[PDB]
Amino acid sequence: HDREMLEGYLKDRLGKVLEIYPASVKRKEDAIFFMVKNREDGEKYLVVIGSADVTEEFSGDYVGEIALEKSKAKSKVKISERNHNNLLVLRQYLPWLNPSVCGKRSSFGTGDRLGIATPAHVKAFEGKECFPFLAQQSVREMSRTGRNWLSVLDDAIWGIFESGYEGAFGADADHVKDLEDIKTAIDAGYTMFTIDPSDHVLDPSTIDKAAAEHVFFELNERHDFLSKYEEKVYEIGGRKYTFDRDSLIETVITYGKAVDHVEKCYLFLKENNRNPFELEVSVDETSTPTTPLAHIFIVEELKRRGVVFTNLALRFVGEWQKAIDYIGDLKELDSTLAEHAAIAEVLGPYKLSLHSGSDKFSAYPYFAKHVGNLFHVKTAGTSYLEAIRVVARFSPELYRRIHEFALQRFEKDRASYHVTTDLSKVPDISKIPDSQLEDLLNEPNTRQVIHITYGSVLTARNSDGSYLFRDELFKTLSEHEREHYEQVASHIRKHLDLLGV
Repeated sequence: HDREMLEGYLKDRLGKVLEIYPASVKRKEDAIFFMVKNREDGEKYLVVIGSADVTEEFSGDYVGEIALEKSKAKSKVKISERNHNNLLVLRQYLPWLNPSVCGKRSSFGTGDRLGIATPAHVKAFEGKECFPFLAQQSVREMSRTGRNWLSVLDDAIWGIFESGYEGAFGADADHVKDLEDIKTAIDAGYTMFTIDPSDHVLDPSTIDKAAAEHVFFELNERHDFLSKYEEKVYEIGGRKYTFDRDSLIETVITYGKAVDHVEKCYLFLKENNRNPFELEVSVDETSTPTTPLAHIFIVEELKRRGVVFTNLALRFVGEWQKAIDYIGDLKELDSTLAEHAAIAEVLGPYKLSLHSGSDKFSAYPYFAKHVGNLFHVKTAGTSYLEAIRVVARFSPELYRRIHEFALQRFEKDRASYHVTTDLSKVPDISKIPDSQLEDLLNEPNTRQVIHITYGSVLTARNSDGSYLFRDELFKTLSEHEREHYEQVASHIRKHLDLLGV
C-alpha cells in the first residue's frame, strides 16, 4: 500500500523499473494483487504477494520474500505474465472480474477493436447511471483483427483489473449468426448474445409472386399466422395498428424465417448454457426501416414462442453511417421513435438497442426523450478513431503513413459497409503542417476512411512478413497511454451525457 517500498523492492530484485497502478491494488484472502508496467518497454505484469498456497496457482517467477506486518511470517512475491491461465486463477480470487447479466436497465457498449482501451472506457463510466458492456465485438470484427471471444474478453478483463473497477459489466457476443459461434461464445463465458438473423430476412420485392406464395404457405401451415393476426388490431400510443391480410403476408414473408432462426438460437442457448445470459434480437440490417407492424409482429411472435429477450435492435429511419452524425429528417425520427417507444412500453417492457449509434449526436435528444429509461447503444469504431487522433497528435509521421495507406485500401474494405463517403472532400495532407494533422479526425469523410480500413491497418504485413503498422501503432499508444485514455474516456463520456445518464 506504500508504493515506494514495493517499487523499490521489485527494482532491487528484478533490475527493471516496474511502476504500480495504485487503483489496481487489491487485498483479498490474505493475498495482495496488483498490476505493474515496465517503464522501458511498456509491458504489464501481474504481481502476487501471499502464501505459497496462493502463489503456486499463478505461473511466473518468484522475486523473493517480503515481510508484511499483517502477521510476522514472510509472504512470497511472484511476478506473472498476463495469460489465460493466470487470469482464470485471478478471476477466482477477485470475483468481480467476471461478466454478469445486465437485465432491464439502461446500458452502453464500449467495444474495443484494439484490446487496450478498456481502462479508458471504465473512466468514462465513472458516476454514471449506466451498465457497461466492456467486452463487445462482432464475429466480423474478430475475423478482421485475427481475434476471438476469449482474446477479446481477456483484453477487456485485464483492462478492468488495471482500472480497479469492482462494479458490474457485461460481455456481448455481437452479431452472431451461427450456432458454432454461439457455442464458442458460451464456452468463453459471454453474458449477452446478439442474434443476427439477416441471412433469413427476405425482401419480398426481390422474388416473384409464386416464390412469395410458397414462402408464406409453408410458414403459415406450420404456425397459422392468419388465424392469430389477420384483422387483429393494436391500440398503441393513441394509434391503431391493423394486420390487414396484405400487411400480414408481407410481414410474414419478410421476418418469418428470421423468427425461426432467433428461436432455434435461443433454444440452443437454453440447452448448452448453464450460466446466466441475456439475449438481443437484431433486425437493423434491412433495406427499409422497421415498420410498426413488423415491430409488433416480431415481439408478439417471440412471446408466443417463449423466447425471452432484453434488447431489440430496430432499423430506424434515416442513414446511420459509421463515423458520421445522423442523416435524415429529425421530425420523422421523432415520430417513428414515439411509435416504437409506445410499442415497447405496452408490448414489454424491453430495451430498444441502437447499432452504429456512435457520433450520431443530432439524434440523441430524440432517443433520450422517447426511450431514456430503457435503452442500449453500441459503439466500437469511434474508440479506434480516437486512438488514431492521439497518433496524429503525438506521432505525425505515423499518422501520415497510415492516412495514405488508408486511402489506398478504402475501395477494398468499403464493400462490406454502406457509406456515401465523398473522397474529394478529404483534405490534402501535403498542405497541412504536423501541428494540425489531428484536425483531419474532425472531417467526416476522412473519419469514414480511417474507420473502415482498421483491419488492413491492424493486420497488414511487409514483404519481410513483419507488420506494416501494428507494431508502431501499439508502441505509440503505449508511450502515450495517459493521453490515449483521457481522449477516449472524454469522447465516451460525451455520448453518455447526451443520453441523459
